[PDB]
Amino acid sequence: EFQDWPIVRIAAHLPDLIVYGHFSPERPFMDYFDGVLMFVDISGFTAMTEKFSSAMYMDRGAEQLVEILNYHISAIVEKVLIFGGDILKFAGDALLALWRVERKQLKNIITVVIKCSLEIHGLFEIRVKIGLAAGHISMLVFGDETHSHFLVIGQAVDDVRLAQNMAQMNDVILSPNCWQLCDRSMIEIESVPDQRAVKVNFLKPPPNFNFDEFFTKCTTFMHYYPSGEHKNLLRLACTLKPDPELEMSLQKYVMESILKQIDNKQLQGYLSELRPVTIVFVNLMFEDQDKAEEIGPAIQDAYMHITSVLKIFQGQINKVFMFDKGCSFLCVFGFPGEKVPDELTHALECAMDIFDFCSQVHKIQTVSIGVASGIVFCGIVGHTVRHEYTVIGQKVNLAARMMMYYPGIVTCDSVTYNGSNLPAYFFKELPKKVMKGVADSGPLYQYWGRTEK
Ligand SMILES: COC(=O)c1ccccc1Cc1cn(C)nc1-c1cc(Cl)nc(N)n1
Repeated sequence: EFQDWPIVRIAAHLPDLIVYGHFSPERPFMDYFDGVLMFVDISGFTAMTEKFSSAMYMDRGAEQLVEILNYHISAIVEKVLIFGGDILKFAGDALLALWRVERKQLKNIITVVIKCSLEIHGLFEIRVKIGLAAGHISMLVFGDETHSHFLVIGQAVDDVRLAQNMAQMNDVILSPNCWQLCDRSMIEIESVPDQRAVKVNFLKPPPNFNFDEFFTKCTTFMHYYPSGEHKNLLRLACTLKPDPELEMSLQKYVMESILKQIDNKQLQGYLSELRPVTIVFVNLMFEDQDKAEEIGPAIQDAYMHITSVLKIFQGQINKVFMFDKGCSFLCVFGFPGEKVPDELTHALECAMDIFDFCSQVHKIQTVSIGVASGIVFCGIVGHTVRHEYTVIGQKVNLAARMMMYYPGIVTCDSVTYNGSNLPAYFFKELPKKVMKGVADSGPLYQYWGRTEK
């Protein structure tokens, strides 16, 4: 069976949630379902990226880094996939997976997903941290006529965020609702101080229990688990055949430079690089009460403005995420074929413009934007059959921490400040705060703009 069609290469960049969806053209588009979520945090992906920028790697640092990264990440991905999970998104520091099932099956699937989590830790004995949640999930699709983005939002998402930030290395933490829904007969746990979540210590199945048979019966409930003559494929998406309307929808989710590689119009290694870029990390905050029905339209309206300004200032959205009631856009200036000599001025002017517009979007409570510039790793991270263009580096992390620790304003780092072709009074030096995992930032600045108010 031939399976290397463009439509299949595109599907590698996308989860089944999207590949096998049937969304209306309305934007935003929202659907609702139940599932189990797994969030995997890898530690070290910070440490080593800065190591691979060393002269030791003789200008092959990016190539060496993506190689060892994909070696470790693709092992996690195939464990997720063989246990029937759908990898939703990659960040440089993590991936989020989903088991979507009917509510009656959540209890059994949690057991599957806990075994899956234990075998992932078994790969590394470099380490990982895992948080699990279960419950209601809302999916949000937003975009315009040529670009689409998705998010998951809701109960189980907020819960998986809770569980993930308590975990330490080698932990598997269960959401309070996952603990309440799971088969406590079979899972041995320990309480975590000052918390209602639990840590999983052991999986203790009854004497009769056979996990392989158990798993096989659970695949009964997985619509897209490969079986029969496709039982040794990692994804059913590998079997997709050419279908112009489906490819038309799917390609809207993928950045243009990726599509050019998919079409064999660019060397397949062109996108692995340590490159100077400016990161513009945009956070849109909503109130705790807000429902997904109201968040979706706000994000759509914000997005319609973000995308138009990015095009003017030649930036791109690399990743969208949401947690802690905040939707964040990882924007990048100076991507593989998009470097300009006034890049820094443009990143700030684009930030300020995004700030001013989104701050007048109804239901958005706070806009916060961090700007940082420097060498970041760029590349396609994951497994052959499931992977995504991602940016990694201290500057990515610094921009993200700035928008968190300095809410409601536009901040920038010292590189962006000194290297902008703007006068100093457009800026304000800021009190330097201690920030998680950020070792002396340098001086930071608020981008005040051209006039006092
Ligand atoms: C540090 O905490 C987290 O990153 C985090 C923790 C818990 C939930 C979500 C995120 C954000 C996140 C990371 N990844 C790799 N993917 C996402 C993501 C993907 C999708 Cl489809 N929808 C939403 N809402 N988030």
